[PDB]
Amino acid sequence: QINVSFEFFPPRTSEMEQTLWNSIDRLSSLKPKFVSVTYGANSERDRTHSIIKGIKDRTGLEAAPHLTCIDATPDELRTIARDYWNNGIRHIVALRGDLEMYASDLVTLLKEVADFDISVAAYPEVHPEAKSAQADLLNLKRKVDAGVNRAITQFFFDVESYLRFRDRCVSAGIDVEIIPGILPVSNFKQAKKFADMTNVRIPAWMAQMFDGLDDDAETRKLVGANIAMDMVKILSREGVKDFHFYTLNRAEMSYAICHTLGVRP
Amino acid sequence: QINVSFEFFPPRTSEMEQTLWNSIDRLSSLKPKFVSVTYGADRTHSIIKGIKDRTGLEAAPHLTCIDATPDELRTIARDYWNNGIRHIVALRGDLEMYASDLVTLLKEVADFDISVAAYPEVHPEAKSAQADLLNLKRKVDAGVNRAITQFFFDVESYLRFRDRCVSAGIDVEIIPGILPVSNFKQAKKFADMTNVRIPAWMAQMFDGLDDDAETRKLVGANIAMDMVKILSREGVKDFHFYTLNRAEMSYAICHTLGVRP
Amino acid sequence: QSLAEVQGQINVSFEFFPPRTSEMEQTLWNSIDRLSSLKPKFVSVTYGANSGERDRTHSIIKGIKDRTGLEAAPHLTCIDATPDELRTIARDYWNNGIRHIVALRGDLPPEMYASDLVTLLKEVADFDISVAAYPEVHPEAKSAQADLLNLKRKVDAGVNRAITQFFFDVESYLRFRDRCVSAGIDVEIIPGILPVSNFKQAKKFADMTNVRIPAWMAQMFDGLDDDAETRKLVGANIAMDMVKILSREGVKDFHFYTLNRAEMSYAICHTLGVRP
Amino acid sequence: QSLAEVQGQINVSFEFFPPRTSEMEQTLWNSIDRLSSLKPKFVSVTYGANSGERDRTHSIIKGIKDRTGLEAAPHLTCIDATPDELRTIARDYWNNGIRHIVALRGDLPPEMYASDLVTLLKEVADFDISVAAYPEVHPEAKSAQADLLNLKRKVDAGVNRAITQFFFDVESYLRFRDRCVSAGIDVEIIPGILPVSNFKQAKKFADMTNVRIPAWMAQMFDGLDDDAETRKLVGANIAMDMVKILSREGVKDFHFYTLNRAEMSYAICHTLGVRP
Ligand SMILES: Cc1cc2nc3c(=O)[nH]c(=O)nc-3n(C[C@H](O)[C@H](O)[C@H](O)COP(=O)(O)OP(=O)(O)OC[C@H]3O[C@@H](n4cnc5c(N)ncnc54)[C@H](O)[C@@H]3O)c2cc1C
Ligand SMILES: Cc1cc2nc3c(=O)[nH]c(=O)nc-3n(C[C@H](O)[C@H](O)[C@H](O)COP(=O)(O)OP(=O)(O)OC[C@H]3O[C@@H](n4cnc5c(N)ncnc54)[C@H](O)[C@@H]3O)c2cc1C
Ligand SMILES: Cc1cc2nc3c(=O)[nH]c(=O)nc-3n(C[C@H](O)[C@H](O)[C@H](O)COP(=O)(O)OP(=O)(O)OC[C@H]3O[C@@H](n4cnc5c(N)ncnc54)[C@H](O)[C@@H]3O)c2cc1C
Ligand SMILES: Cc1cc2nc3c(=O)[nH]c(=O)nc-3n(C[C@H](O)[C@H](O)[C@H](O)COP(=O)(O)OP(=O)(O)OC[C@H]3O[C@@H](n4cnc5c(N)ncnc54)[C@H](O)[C@@H]3O)c2cc1C
Repeated sequence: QINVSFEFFPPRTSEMEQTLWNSIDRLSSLKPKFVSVTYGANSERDRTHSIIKGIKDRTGLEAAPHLTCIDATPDELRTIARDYWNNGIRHIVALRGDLEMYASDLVTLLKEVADFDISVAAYPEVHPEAKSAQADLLNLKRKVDAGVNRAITQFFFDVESYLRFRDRCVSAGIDVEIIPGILPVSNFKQAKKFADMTNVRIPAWMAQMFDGLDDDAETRKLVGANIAMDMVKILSREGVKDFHFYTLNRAEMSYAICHTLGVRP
Repeated sequence: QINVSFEFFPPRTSEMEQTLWNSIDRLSSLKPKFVSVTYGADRTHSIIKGIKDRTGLEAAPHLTCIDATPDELRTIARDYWNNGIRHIVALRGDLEMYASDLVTLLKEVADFDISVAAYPEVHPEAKSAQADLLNLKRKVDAGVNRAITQFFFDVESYLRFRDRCVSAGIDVEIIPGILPVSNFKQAKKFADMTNVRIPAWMAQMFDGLDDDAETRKLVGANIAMDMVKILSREGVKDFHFYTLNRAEMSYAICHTLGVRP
Repeated sequence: QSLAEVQGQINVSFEFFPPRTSEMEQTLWNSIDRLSSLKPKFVSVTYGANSGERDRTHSIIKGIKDRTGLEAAPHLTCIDATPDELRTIARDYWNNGIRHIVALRGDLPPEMYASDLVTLLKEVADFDISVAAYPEVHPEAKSAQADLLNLKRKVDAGVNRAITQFFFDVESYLRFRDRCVSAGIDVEIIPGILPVSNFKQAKKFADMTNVRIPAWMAQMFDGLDDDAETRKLVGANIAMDMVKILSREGVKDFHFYTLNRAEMSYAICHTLGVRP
Repeated sequence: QSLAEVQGQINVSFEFFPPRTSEMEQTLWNSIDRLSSLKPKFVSVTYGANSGERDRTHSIIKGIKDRTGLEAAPHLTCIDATPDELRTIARDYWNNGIRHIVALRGDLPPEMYASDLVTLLKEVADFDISVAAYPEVHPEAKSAQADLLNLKRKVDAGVNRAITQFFFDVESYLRFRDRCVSAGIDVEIIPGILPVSNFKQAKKFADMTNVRIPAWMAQMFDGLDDDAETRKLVGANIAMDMVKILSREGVKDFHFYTLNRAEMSYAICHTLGVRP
């Protein structure tokens, strides 16, 4: 069967707060294996923790908060970890965060606290600060060996980048699943900003496909949905049985994509 | 590089009237090779002129052989030709004379640009696939510029037909008629009348979306965009869109084909 | 691997044009001697329609037959001659040993189409005949089916082979070859290969013939206007890749648009296993 | 498509050798000016071990720094010098602005292995260091694991990058790159590319370095001993294909064994999107 998960971010306005819960209600009927909530230091753990508790309380779904260790002391982290665990949060997305402690150190500290289910980040197009592609792979390996359950990739628009990366992970002896993070695109300007700051390559055919649509939201949605549906179709054919969606707190595109994958209520 | 045409139908309500004209405005900016208006086998003629005088686009009215005598047809044919209307979609008509007779008649009145219908999946009345094909050839041999197919969802069937056609000596392009589906129930119905097949994968694709208009449109746009993409790679450079008076889906599909303002 | 094993099973033909200067004349004969060592099935010499320089074409042909003993085929157009002239010209060729003709209509400056020329020629004698094909549709055709149907009409009049217009998108050719079968055309569809060293010139030919130039190719030649060497290396790479792919798809015949130059075509043939 | 979009994300480096004649000297500086316009991350100059011509190497280096302002890396071998000489030579480089060194052992005419040189150099200063790698195993290695383990030892001493021996079988490289990860080697494995125009010479280098030459390649150059032009076109095609494939597999860095010639490397870079 096909497994799916949805990623959300803490809303900063009443309007976005409403949008978020509407999307959670909608997407939850698809019985995702789990949902996660991002962390933004300048946009705090309490906002993240709050949403996580809300999801669990109203939907009963497994909710994984994203926890970063940059700027947090090991002692604080242990306290944080113990509190989430004692309150039913058994899945955590262990991250370093943007610059003392790397994600691998967080994974170790978390496993010392409890048998958490753990998800970590992987980069098909290499982390921007990595010493090299080879190093980035060895580091994911070390991170995995610390005790993780799965790796979720940064978004990508070149499906081949993902496939070659998966083969390299397998050759590297990394046994856990390399779940592709899918970014359905409706706002191309925003996606370009994301890709630029993450070293993700936006192929020419794609940039051309969105050319001239700056003020046409409806066409962007249709074009973006088509691109996303095609990508997951190719991934499925290539054996991918798990997908993680970067919903940006919006449900329509992801819901529709899951539908074409057979993931339905 | 790709030529596109948009088909509309006479609005039956005030709401649909507004919708049509807005779509006409929207779609016109794509400079289609021509637009056409269906004729229920009265208001068709007015819309054509309305379109012509409003956008300057070549508007081709549809004309049938239902409830019309050769004398009346020639009359209409003449009335149209003298009105700057030199392109006509010749059809027998939804139930005497066949479409082939209409074209010979029309050509007899003047050098008319003519579009006729083709049926990749065999016209319902036809005895056999071969008989219907031979019939198309005869209709074309009568003086047609291009054939426009009934909508379809199995690209394979369309392609084999296109192959059979040239093999049968038909010297015109078999332009695929594209039906962007946002309402599956309605399309399911259309297919029942037109004898068009709804592949299993398509039925499974829309299953459970009866009350999800939003997801239906995305799924539909995806199916149609994928279709024209496969078609374009097969050499097809002409598309006729059954817009049902709506602009957004066709507009978006055209965009992916490179047809933009 | 495949291109290596295919060595020895490929036929080739080279196309030349009547030189207009002493410089080009010397270049042409040098290319002829060099390419002759490859033992092409035949070579052909163009004739510009509406040029009135038909004397130059027949001249080069005789010269090639004299100097190399290879079968030389002149390109004959009909848009600029009458059926009687044509028959007269046809008779003269036959009696002089020129038994293979590339029957063409020629660009409009009509009364005759290539198919008429094919019929006319067959009435005169049992010529070996080659005709033009357009994977991307002849620019004047009303439709792709019409153009394709025209090719069948032409072939039915007595044609031994079709030689396509040059193309840069290999799929366009492969699809056309398949559509030719669907149309009942029974002759081999020989791809015409245009090795590119001068992109500006190829670009003009392309836009003049309705031939598409993919973006990746235009990208490859970008910034090379004043770099002839890099152009030749880039072009040879593109040409060699195209024939390798076509060869793997079954093509066993290639017609080269040499533009009177030998090096590029010579090297491409080499990679195809066509050597002295 | 892919090779087209990758344009602008590829780093390149060029390797030269001290000219032995006035002719080669002029050729070298011409190639340097031409290749300099491509803005390579760095260029390097070899030094024949046991040659005693180290003066020529440092000379060319200074000349390149003076004339182009590009980072120039000398190749330093240890099999023919003592630790003191080496440190002395190392100090002189550092004080003259030569902060990048290709640390090599050199062929046996021992007391030192490349890893010792890497340690020695790091004690003198914080040099940027490149070392040799062998996708097809160094000829003296007892086993592939030993050789691979040696590379790790070398890398652990303070290396910024590894540059492989040239190869013609792309899979050999891709597999090696993967085995390097399995061995815990954390530096990028930059493929060294040897464009071939002179096959007889490449053949000698190959058999001299344990590098394999596939049959299809040997087939491609068969019969071209006295045809330099076809050789260059055939070789450019092979080189361009190899980098296209490597580029699609993630390689973003290439080191070219130019043999002091610029045209082939220049054109290959062009197809990689590396332009002036
Ligand atoms: C699915 C996903 C979700 C994310 N969610 C968030 C979020 O909610 N909030 C947020 O702030 N950021 C988030 N990020 C972004 C992430 O925090 C940045 O990419 C960050 O720079 C690195 O985090 P990491 O967990 O990958 O760190 P690491 O795995 O530690 O990697 C970072 C770098 O250090 C190197 N490295 C790793 N381990 C070692 C080691 N032991 N020794 C030396 N070098 C090492 C790596 O090769 C790499 O270049 C997410 C990324 C993904 C792909
Ligand atoms: C692009 C397009 C637009 C259309 N627009 C309209 C519209 O505006 N209004 C409307 O009423 N309908 C419209 N139709 C539908 C059409 O009118 C019906 O399908 C109708 O059944 C008549 O078909 P026809 O025009 O194909 O005529 P024909 O080609 O005359 O008829 C088809 C049937 O008759 C048989 N046949 C044809 N010629 C002969 C012959 N000489 N002898 C014996 N058998 C023969 C064929 O095999 C076939 O079964 C359209 C169809 C298409 C594809
Ligand atoms: C291998 C090759 C070699 C060539 N060599 C030369 C040369 O030496 N000299 C020169 O001047 N040109 C040459 N040409 C170019 C060529 O002459 C032009 O492309 C010309 O415009 C058409 O020539 P054709 O022989 O294809 O004629 P046809 O096959 O007669 O012409 C094709 C055009 O007329 C249409 N057509 C055919 N029959 C009919 C009909 N009965 N009614 C209406 N339309 C019809 C076709 O579909 C098409 O658009 C060559 C082309 C090729 C591919
Ligand atoms: C990019 C590149 C540039 C080059 N430039 C030059 C140049 O300018 N001048 C020149 O003379 N040569 C040059 N060479 C050739 C090179 O010097 C030879 O291949 C040499 O024989 C080994 O050098 P190395 O630096 O790999 O040494 P190492 O890595 O020390 O040597 C490799 C050999 O010794 C074995 N070995 C290593 N450590 C031990 C140990 N402790 N005990 C036993 N065996 C061990 C290895 O497995 C292997 O067989 C170059 C090679 C490359 C790939």
